[PDB]
Amino acid sequence: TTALVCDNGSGLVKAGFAGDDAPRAVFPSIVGRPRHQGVMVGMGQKDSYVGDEAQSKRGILTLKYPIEHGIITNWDDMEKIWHHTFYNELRVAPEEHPTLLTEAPLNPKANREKMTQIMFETFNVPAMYVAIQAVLSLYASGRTTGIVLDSGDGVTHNVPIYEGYALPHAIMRLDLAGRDLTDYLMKILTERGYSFVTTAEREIVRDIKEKLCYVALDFENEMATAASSSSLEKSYELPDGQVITIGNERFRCPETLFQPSFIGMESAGIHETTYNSIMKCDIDIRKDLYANNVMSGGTTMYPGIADRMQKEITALAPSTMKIKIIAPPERKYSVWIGGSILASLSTFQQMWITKQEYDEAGPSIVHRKCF
Amino acid sequence: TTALVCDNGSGLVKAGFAGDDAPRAVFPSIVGRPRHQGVMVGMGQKDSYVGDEAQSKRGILTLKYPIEHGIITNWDDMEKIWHHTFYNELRVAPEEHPTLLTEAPLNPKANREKMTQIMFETFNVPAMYVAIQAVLSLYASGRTTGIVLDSGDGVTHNVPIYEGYALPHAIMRLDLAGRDLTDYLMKILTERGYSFVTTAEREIVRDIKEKLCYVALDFENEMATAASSSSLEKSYELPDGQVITIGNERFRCPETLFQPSFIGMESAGIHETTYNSIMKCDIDIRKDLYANNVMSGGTTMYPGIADRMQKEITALAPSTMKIKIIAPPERKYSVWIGGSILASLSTFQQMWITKQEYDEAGPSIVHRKCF
Amino acid sequence: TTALVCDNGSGLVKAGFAGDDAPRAVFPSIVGRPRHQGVMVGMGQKDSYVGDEAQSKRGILTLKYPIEHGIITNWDDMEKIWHHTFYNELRVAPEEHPTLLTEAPLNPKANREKMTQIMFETFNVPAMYVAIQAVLSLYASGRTTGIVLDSGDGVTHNVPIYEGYALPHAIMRLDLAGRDLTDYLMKILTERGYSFVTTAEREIVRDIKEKLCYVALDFENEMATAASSSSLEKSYELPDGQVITIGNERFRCPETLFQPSFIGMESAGIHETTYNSIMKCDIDIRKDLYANNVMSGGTTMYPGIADRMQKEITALAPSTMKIKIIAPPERKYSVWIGGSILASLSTFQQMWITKQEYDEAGPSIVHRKCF
Amino acid sequence: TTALVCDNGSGLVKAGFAGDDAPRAVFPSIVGRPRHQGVMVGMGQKDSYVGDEAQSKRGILTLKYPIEHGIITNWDDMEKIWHHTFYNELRVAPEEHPTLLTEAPLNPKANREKMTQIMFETFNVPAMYVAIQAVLSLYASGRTTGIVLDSGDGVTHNVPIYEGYALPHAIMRLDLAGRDLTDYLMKILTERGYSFVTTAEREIVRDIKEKLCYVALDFENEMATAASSSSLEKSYELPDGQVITIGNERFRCPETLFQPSFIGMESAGIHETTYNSIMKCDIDIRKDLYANNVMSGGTTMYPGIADRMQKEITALAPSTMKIKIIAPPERKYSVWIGGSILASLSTFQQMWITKQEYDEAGPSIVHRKCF
Amino acid sequence: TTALVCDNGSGLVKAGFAGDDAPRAVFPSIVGRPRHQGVMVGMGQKDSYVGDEAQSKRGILTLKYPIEHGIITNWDDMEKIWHHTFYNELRVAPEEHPTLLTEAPLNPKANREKMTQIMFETFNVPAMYVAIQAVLSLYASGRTTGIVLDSGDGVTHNVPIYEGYALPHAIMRLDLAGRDLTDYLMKILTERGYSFVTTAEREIVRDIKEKLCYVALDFENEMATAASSSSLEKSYELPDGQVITIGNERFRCPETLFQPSFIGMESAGIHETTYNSIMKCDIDIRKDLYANNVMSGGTTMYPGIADRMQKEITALAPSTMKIKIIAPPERKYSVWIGGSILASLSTFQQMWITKQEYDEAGPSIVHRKCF
Ligand SMILES: C/C1=C\CC[C@H](C)OC(=O)C[C@H](c2ccc(O)cc2)NC(=O)[C@@H](Cc2c[nH]c3ccccc23)N(C)C(=O)[C@H](CCCCN)NC(=O)[C@@H](C)C1
Ligand SMILES: Nc1ncnc2c1ncn2[C@@H]1O[C@H](COP(=O)(O)OP(=O)(O)O)[C@@H](O)[C@H]1O
Ligand SMILES: Nc1ncnc2c1ncn2[C@@H]1O[C@H](COP(=O)(O)OP(=O)(O)O)[C@@H](O)[C@H]1O
Ligand SMILES: Nc1ncnc2c1ncn2[C@@H]1O[C@H](COP(=O)(O)OP(=O)(O)O)[C@@H](O)[C@H]1O
Ligand SMILES: Nc1ncnc2c1ncn2[C@@H]1O[C@H](COP(=O)(O)OP(=O)(O)O)[C@@H](O)[C@H]1O
Ligand SMILES: Nc1ncnc2c1ncn2[C@@H]1O[C@H](COP(=O)(O)OP(=O)(O)O)[C@@H](O)[C@H]1O
Ligand SMILES: [Mg+2]
Ligand SMILES: [Mg+2]
Ligand SMILES: [Mg+2]
Ligand SMILES: [Mg+2]
Ligand SMILES: [Mg+2]
Repeated sequence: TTALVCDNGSGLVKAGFAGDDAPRAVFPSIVGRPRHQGVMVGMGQKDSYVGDEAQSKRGILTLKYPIEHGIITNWDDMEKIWHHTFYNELRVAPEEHPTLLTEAPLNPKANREKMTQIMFETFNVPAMYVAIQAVLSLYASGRTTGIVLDSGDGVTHNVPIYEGYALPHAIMRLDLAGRDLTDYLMKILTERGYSFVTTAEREIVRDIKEKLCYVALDFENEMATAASSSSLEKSYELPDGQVITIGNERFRCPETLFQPSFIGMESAGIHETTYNSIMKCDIDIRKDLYANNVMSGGTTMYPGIADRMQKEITALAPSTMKIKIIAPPERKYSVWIGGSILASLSTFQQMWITKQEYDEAGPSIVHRKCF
Repeated sequence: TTALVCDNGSGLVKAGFAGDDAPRAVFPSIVGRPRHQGVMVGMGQKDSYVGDEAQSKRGILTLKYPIEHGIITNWDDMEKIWHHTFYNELRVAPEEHPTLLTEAPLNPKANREKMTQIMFETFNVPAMYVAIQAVLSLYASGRTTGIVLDSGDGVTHNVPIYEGYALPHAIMRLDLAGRDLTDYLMKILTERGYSFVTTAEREIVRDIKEKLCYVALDFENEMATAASSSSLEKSYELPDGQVITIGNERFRCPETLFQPSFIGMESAGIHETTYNSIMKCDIDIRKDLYANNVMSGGTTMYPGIADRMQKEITALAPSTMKIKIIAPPERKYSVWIGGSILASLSTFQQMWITKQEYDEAGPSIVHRKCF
Repeated sequence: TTALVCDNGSGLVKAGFAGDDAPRAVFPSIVGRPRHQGVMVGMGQKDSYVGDEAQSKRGILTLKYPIEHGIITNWDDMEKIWHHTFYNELRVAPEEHPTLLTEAPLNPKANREKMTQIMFETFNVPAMYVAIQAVLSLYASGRTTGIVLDSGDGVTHNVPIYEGYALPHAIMRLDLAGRDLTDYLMKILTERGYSFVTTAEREIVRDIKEKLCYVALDFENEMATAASSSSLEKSYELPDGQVITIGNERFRCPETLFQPSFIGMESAGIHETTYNSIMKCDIDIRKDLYANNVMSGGTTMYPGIADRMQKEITALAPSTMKIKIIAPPERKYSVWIGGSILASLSTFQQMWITKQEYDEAGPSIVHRKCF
Repeated sequence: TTALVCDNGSGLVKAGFAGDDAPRAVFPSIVGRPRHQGVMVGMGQKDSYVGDEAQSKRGILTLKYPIEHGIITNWDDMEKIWHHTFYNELRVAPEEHPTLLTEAPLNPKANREKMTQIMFETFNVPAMYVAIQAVLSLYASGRTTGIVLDSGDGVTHNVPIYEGYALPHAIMRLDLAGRDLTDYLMKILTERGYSFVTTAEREIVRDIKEKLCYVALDFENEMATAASSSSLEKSYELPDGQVITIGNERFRCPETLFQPSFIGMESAGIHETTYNSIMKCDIDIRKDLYANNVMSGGTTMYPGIADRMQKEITALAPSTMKIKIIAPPERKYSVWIGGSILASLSTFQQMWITKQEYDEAGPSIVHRKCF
Repeated sequence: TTALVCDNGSGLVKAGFAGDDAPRAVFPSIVGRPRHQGVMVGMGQKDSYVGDEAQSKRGILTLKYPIEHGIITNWDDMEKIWHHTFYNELRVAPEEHPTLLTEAPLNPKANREKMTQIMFETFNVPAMYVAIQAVLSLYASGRTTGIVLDSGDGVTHNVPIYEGYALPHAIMRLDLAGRDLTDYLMKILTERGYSFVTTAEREIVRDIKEKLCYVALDFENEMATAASSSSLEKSYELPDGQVITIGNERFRCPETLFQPSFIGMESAGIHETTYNSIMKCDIDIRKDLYANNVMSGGTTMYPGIADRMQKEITALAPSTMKIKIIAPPERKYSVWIGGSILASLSTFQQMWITKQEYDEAGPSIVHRKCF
């Protein structure tokens, strides 16, 4: 019975049932359309490949995301993905379960609103709830206090929570995220002749990133050692068997998370952003935040990113403050896990917005909150 | 068995049992409410943190006092504190013990009245009595004659007693007290960039005051020496590890007790106030008052305040009169101790106002007196 | 001949000559540095655009203020601005005129001190004087009695003056100011998809604010009417021709001046702050303060802010007290005008601190006062 | 009932009925006219021998093709051949069946156009369709993905198809084909005195080619071994009983398919052409193309041509890519078979262009496509 | 004296002296080798025809470019061309002049690097500098602000510059260029029987393109009018006197610059690419970019391409933004002219990289920049 938990992210979709210890359906939020000789109808063929299908057929498809920086732009393709989950991956009659959805804070109200509408009308959902991803991530850690740094492909955001009592006043959001890192790699790999321009090629670059990139603890001295050939130089085999050799880029791309100016992102680096949000809060809180820096999301899966982070924050902070980062394994699922927790939680059941309530109240109901 | 003694002050609450040599429960009279995103209900959470709880969670709470200058303004929060004592700190069934309460002289009758009502009705107290704090302080000293200068956060007051036979005609009261000293520090620390504005921040300033402030024996020459860096300059570490450096303020704040004009308090300084109350009394008494100046209360815990006081009074008085100040250690508990004494005293048992008596007589009974 | 008057505010700089009926040089206190490909030297180019220059080139510059909440933090950029005025906007040999400077009360002494030093040493100023902005504002109104509420970008402050004889004891200062209003708009506009994050974008938001925001006389009922589309919904054209539509935000942002809790500013609203400062003063004064509430500063240029203010204070005050607000046109220049007045005033000439005096006395001289 | 399938190639004509497992009529696309003493009329005699007739009477006829490199040049002779099929070889009333025709890609539009016209007007065809030969060949193999290399007498061409979704963007065409191989033999046999110059003689050379030529796996070392007499030296008996002995030419002629420069064909060899078309496609596709190289057409009937091909492509490709060639028996009929398949296919019936449609629309209709 | 300016493009080479108002040597970057009977040695003959020589002898040569999409692939042939310029076309002792070279942005570092090496070692160049072509083009226009769209045979690229201060963050590059247009013509002319396959034939097609192709302002309606014979149908005489008639192709080929999907180029059209780069930049800049769209390069020499461009961008942009294209005559030389300007510029002389510096520093020096 129970409910569904759906991490409808900007990168990919993680869906499963509340109470599960992991998602059952994990696939990319991509819809692919035929590039050459536009479509054939009565043969079936197909012109809308989704997720792993799009991956399989990738070479001849135009890969589009529906989501841009946390915003659902292409609601039609979004709908297709929802359908694909419910009927192809989980294969369960939507209307039999409540649906827990998640989102990044500070989204345009229209996203929460219209998305809700669709769930109720198109999919006949019985009840649903929308939660902030960072909050859920904290639940997964089991801490009641800390800063949650959650970062994916569309956005990066920071939420500070103190023994419950989340502090809305200091929530921050950056457009700097995984897709920018990927784009930077396209630009940087160009230095060595490795031109990538199509959406299929973008995907390949992503694969590279996720396997070879790492965070240097000292980018300047990393670059210094990079003057000599070493373990930095690492091969990668393409889909067609050709081999790529990557050097400085292994960490120069991750560097942009601390040196955002590289891509024209005139803003603070992550470590600065974090530090600043601490400064924005009451001095009596700061201490506990320093010792409870929760990190989650796929873009925190770079080797040594936590260590680099700790180092940098320690430098910014007063020497007497203990800087400690909470960054368990399975950070990719942190949000989903948090969702499973709350959905299984007894108290939480009062939160469900039923379709009945929606119909009686209307759209605005999605912004309510109480526990 | 016996009774309870409760120093329900303006700063904090000191409670224990009659006959104890010290309070068992000592905590600040503060109720804290959530600043950000107003409260959550069914999770419990809590929206009313009291005393040390308020301290622990201070950063996200609005700290309010129920008492202003000795007057109970917020009876609801007052009630909460009473509850907290009885059930969380002492953890004793109120109705099993008589309760000795204390107050500053010249309060509005409604305080004594309504407070009494609550004790009898809400807490089902069996018997109670309200005493003047200064009087109790004298009992703690064990003297039968002297002037009691008792000063806390809300008020400062002077009572002169001569071999018993307290002299109501010359009781004096000032609004100048600990909270004004704290406020002055906020204003003075601003000179060095140390801005404090929230109630949490107020609390921090208090902590500073109580550790670093002292009374100069000669403020003018203290300021003279302050021209050069010295031991006057003293560091202080904040909750978040940042360090504050304080100089002149170490004593400039305490100076306001002798130079009240600094804060617009158009009145006499403490030493003058004392001297004047002596002048207000019969010349045959004056002598003994000069040699028995009892000092108590938390705002007399500044280093050298007694010595400064003695000096100043000596200057005002005739040279042949021996000026002697009685200022033992544990001045913070003087009143409470006095309460313990009388509550244990055999004779005193006749003073108890029983709920029965109250019910038979009514409110006005709280103003009776005889020994 | 005569002297110069310089309103070196937190927002912008208004400079002119004493005796002028208006500033000759009005431009923002901003220094802009090249974002992309850090600078070119021998071509000149320029890497320090100031004021209107920074505005013109805004898109590719990092806009920084030197002043934060009334405090000069970046003295180098501050110096650049001073230079720009004297040599580019007024184009007058600094050393030929005395300089009247202004500041918010309760600043760290180091500001007045170091600023003075620079004027004398770097710019070879002959004589100078520093005055409190609120005081000057009163002079512009021509009243001898009233409360001056002056509010800009960095700070908001309240000074009460009674027939001269300014009352230092009740001067109040808030960090809540124009920059917070702007930041709140960034956060609130996000609700509609209008993301602004760069310093260039901040500037755009400011422009919006200053043209479309207004104060509702009843925010609750304003929000009620806001349920329906109306004149509340107002278009705005961006620099690139795109059009923005703004609704509730038109007044929800101004609301924070009365409901500071919206941004976590745990303090009183303006109307409360004012009322409280009146309560802090002697009851014989209060009457005249009620009938003489002087309002000035750029953040008082919201439509209906005076009317809203009057309403709220009237509610707080006793019904028999006549609440009257003094809020002429040209409130933006009130301080500067006051400066012109005093600088032209005969009596006032004795106030000038000459460089000679400074050299003979030293820094501390800047805190003298007598008329 | 059903329809007809006609492989009207550049070499010969293969006709049969849809659903047949083989053509019923297979004969060369040749029209022969009397060389000596131009024709006799009223005796009948005949001056237009077609196909096998032309073969039988070959010695005294001028053999002409109507098709040159896939283009129909002599429409009159073309018409004669169509007639011969329908009335002499299949012997079926044209108008009773739909006709599936085939062609090489990138033909001049006029071929498809005018040919269509003739079918409808001269032969009163009810419905027809024109398909690309390579595509049909793939259908015969039954694969959904692969590269089809189809090569006959007039042209050689390459089409890459990926799970349907044929990729028009990388279709390639070469003039290098069977007729060039034949011409090269005429030139090479001349080295040994074997002069062939007439069209009858050309035909003989073709016969030789098709029986004795083979592809060496290593032409250089084949030539090395050719220094000694061996099995390379092979006899051939002419129509008049004379015997020809052929040596190096057995494989030197086939070599031109990999070494086209031999005949001045300044272009890539077949293996290079294939490889390049793979390079022209998306890297995500390349893999499957490598493992699915479909080969068809009469000029792929040389012994060992597949093995030689595989070898060469393997050399060009990355070592990790599995190079596999699909080259079943009956490659000569692959296209025809594919035609039979689609014509029998249910879905495909919608493709038929009826004469009615043609009359209502006009010529341009022949370029439509949808499934 | 002075220096040399060399537009070593992907199409052709334009060389002259700094300060000249035009190139002195203009010829194609082609090396031709004998197709038939590979070479004769001691007779001289020649096997390496360059530029106009290759043109003259074209029929019997294999024409190869050294450059592919901006990348130097055949360094040997590249060297030959350099030689040909210096000793046959300009006929000047290389080592006597500094050499200004140009390139497309985002090239592999190895190009700049190795090319530099050769200049210094093989040709003993005294000093040299490498500049971005688009930047130079802007200098030729004389504007300080604008977008430079520069497009040749190998690449198309976009650089946006704002009052100097070039914006590296938004530089874009497309593989879509002149050679693709030529290839498309080969494919499209095939529709009418006009088969072109050799490198000599490629060259002929180029000649056609450059004389007859034009950009339609409305391709759909152009195609509509193309249904009737008109001025669209235009004759062309080949080298051997045969005449070609071209119709739709006159503009269908140019259409691919706006409809890149025609050749499988899954990317934005030029007008979209431009528009998008504007969107990528700060909103305060956008305005000036809209009104200053600089266009240069040989592939912008199609009739009406500017007008078509303007139309399309205007459609994409907001109606209030003035869209203006800067497209003077002599766009083919824009880059070269810019080079002449800077080389003659006094300030610029500091930019020269001397061989001495190179020897002392090494390869990496070529990536320095400052003015
Ligand atoms: C352009 C502009 C206003 C135009 C908005 C357009 C007219 O209306 C839209 O719809 C915009 C559309 C929209 C979508 C859906 C909807 O239901 C409602 C709005 N969100 C966006 O465009 C946002 C996109 C965005 C990125 N992170 C965000 C975070 C929150 C909100 C939006 C964004 N967005 C225009 C910008 O970010 C860009 C980039 C600025 C930050 C640098 N990366 N810059 C601006 O916005 C400023 C300049 C003003
Ligand atoms: N091993 C990895 N190393 C670094 N980054 C990764 C790794 N795996 C994933 N990522 C980044 O995280 C992105 C998605 O993670 P996620 O946070 O789940 O996105 P979203 O939450 O929007 O679905 C990936 O697409 C990639 O950009
Ligand atoms: N070490 C100290 N030095 C100076 N002042 C102190 C010290 N400790 C406490 N105080 C002052 O005394 C105040 C409270 O003392 P107390 O007289 O008990 O208040 P109350 O009697 O109203 O409860 C403190 O809050 C502070 O203002
Ligand atoms: N028309 C307006 N409406 C509302 N607020 C305004 C208006 N014009 C200016 N402001 C606010 O006043 C600010 C600056 O005014 P000012 O008081 O002069 O600042 P400062 O005194 O620090 O220079 C502006 O930057 C803006 O925040
Ligand atoms: N046994 C063979 N070996 C080699 N080549 C052959 C053989 N048989 C036929 N061919 C070549 O194939 C040519 C025709 O095959 P085909 O592809 O059917 O031509 P088309 O498809 O144009 O009708 C023959 O005429 C000959 O050139
Ligand atoms: N009249 C013309 N019309 C259209 N395109 C032309 C014309 N002349 C040249 N081109 C195109 O421009 C190409 C080369 O111009 P150019 O930009 O100088 O190349 P590159 O800069 O790489 O040397 C030509 O080879 C051709 O593709
Ligand atoms: Mg996520
Ligand atoms: Mg006390
Ligand atoms: Mg001001
Ligand atoms: Mg065939
Ligand atoms: Mg060029």
